[PDB]
Amino acid sequence: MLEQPYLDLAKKVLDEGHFKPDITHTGTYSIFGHQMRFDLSKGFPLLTTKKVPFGLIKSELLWFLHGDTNIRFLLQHRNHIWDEWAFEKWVKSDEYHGPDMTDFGHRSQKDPEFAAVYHEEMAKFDDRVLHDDAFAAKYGDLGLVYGSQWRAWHTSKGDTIDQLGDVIEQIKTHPYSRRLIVSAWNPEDVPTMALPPCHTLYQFYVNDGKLSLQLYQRSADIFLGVPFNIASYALLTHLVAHECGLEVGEFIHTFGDAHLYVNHLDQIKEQLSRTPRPAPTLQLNPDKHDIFDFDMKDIKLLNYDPYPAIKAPVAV
Amino acid sequence: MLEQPYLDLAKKVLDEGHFKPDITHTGTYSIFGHQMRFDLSKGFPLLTTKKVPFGLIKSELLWFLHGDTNIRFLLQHRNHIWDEWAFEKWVKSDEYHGPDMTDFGHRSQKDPEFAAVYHEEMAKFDDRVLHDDAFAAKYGDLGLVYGSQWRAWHTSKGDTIDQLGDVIEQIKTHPYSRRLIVSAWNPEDVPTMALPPCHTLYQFYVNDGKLSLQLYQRSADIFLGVPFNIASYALLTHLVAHECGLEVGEFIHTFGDAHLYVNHLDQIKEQLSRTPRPAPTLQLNPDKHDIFDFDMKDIKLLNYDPYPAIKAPVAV
Ligand SMILES: O=c1ccn([C@H]2C[C@H](O)[C@@H](COP(=O)(O)O)O2)c(=O)[nH]1
Ligand SMILES: O=c1ccn([C@H]2C[C@H](O)[C@@H](COP(=O)(O)O)O2)c(=O)[nH]1
Ligand SMILES: [K+]
Repeated sequence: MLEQPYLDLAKKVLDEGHFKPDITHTGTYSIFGHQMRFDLSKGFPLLTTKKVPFGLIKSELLWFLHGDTNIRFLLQHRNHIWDEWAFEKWVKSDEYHGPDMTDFGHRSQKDPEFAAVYHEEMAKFDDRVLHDDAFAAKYGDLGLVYGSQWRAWHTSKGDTIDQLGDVIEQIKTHPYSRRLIVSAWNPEDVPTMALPPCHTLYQFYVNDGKLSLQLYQRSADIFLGVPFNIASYALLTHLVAHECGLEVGEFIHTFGDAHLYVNHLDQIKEQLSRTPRPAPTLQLNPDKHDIFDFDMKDIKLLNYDPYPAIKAPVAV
Repeated sequence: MLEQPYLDLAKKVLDEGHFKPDITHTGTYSIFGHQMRFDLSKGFPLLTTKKVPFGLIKSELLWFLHGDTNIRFLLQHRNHIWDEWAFEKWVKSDEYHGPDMTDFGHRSQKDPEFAAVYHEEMAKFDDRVLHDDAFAAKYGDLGLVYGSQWRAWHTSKGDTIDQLGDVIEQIKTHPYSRRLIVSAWNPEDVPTMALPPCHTLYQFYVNDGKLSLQLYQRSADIFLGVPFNIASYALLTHLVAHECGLEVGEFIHTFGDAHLYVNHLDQIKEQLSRTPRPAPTLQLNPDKHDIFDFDMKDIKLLNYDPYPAIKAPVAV
């Protein structure tokens, strides 16, 4: 089946993944160097052995394509994947004058009392960003995240470079280029960042009128992250191919350090006992071609019939 | 055998490599996305089915580690791998007042007369760089090449960053880091470069006291380039592991666009009929540990018994 490479990766990590401790104090089982490809003409690689929220994937990817770096857009689409990173800024800023939120991550996980007060200052924060423009501009802006790295790379001369927009033109005028690359890794910023980009760099390739894309992911969470990671890039490949009038090819996903956090074992095993169902189909808007102007309704998934969602804890 | 992954790659390109035209007007057979690993505790992956000049590999790698960007160092070790790039600068500069060298590449290949006058201005040039300091500093300095990207990345604040030196310290103080990355790809420079780095980015990884390294190569010449490419990185892995007092693990080589130029077919087939011999052994200087101060005699290859060298044309 289409998603088999994912299940195979999981099994492999359980079979030969050596224990490797990580900063979160949790502990993982990892491997270094792995590659899996997906033939996109066979369907969309959105996992059927577990329910994955495509809406969250669409809204975040579009957020990226717009070159946006402000959470507000996401909150407007009920997407809370990036909230924590912004909330941190708020909590640490001197303008914050409320309950102490020191390491609200594991604390809210190990404390029932805190896991409500924390969930209050957060909802409070999300309200200010959505309504208070001055607040949104100050605390709702992440700064260095995919949207600005892809479309607004800052140069030494003080300008900005639209990597993605440029690369798309190169594909149109020089499809056989072996330099169709986009990097999110900047040696200058990396040491001062809280989370240096996981999806380090990707390359496009064209042959026989078909667009393929390879992604180099330096670190990956087999259970929680990868299911999303695959759909984001399999989707970007379609969008870029839509814009360039090409056919879709393969999505090659390359891993540096792929891992399973020890607290997800039973969950991954449970999923592995499920039998993949036929994959869904993607449907992009034919009358609209500028993918940078795309919006939710311009992308639709058909025939996604997944197994029930599987719950698992986070790693902290 | 140790080098089998290389032979397997070659066969695969001959079997399923679709024709894909390239800028050099030559024409290639390519594939997108491939990965091969080499267990470095089994020997040094220097091809035995064809003679490869290790000396050229040592001298170029050391040139890189020193953060050097001037050809002089190479010429002093009889290494002419980078000459053309510098020679171009000379020929195009107004200070050049001699025979016309327009596209001296294919011209020297399609003309017997020219393939001597060109080989004269070149030897002349190599003499000036080696003896004329002012000339060396002006024309012998490549500027943006691996040595400066690895150890002197220019920031917007006008400073310089030693990526490699920093990463080596991170390994020593945080071996389990999933951020042990070095990038040679800078979105600001790429569009103005004659040859954007082929070896785009690499990552280190540690487990059980063993250092592994994965390389992402965006473009590769299966016949002429890869045999070198493999030894350079299998060697850097040893040097970095020497410096950090770790054991050696695997060298994972990841390809974006791997290709065979149509004029190397008979040569690759011929090599494929040869049977790999036992791989050589590397030997680094035990009393010397600062790899940045390493020199030729500090690295030695033992038991390399290759088949005769195979001749093939260049692509232009
Ligand atoms: O899109 C994402 C974002 C994060 N992670 C995971 C990778 C690691 O589990 C953790 C980041 O830890 P570091 O690799 O930065 O050290 O988050 C993913 O798999 N995919
Ligand atoms: O170390 C190197 C340097 C160059 N090449 C090859 C790759 C391509 O054949 C050509 C560069 O063409 P572009 O990919 O830049 O377009 O040189 C290698 O394989 N290895
Ligand atoms: K980069």
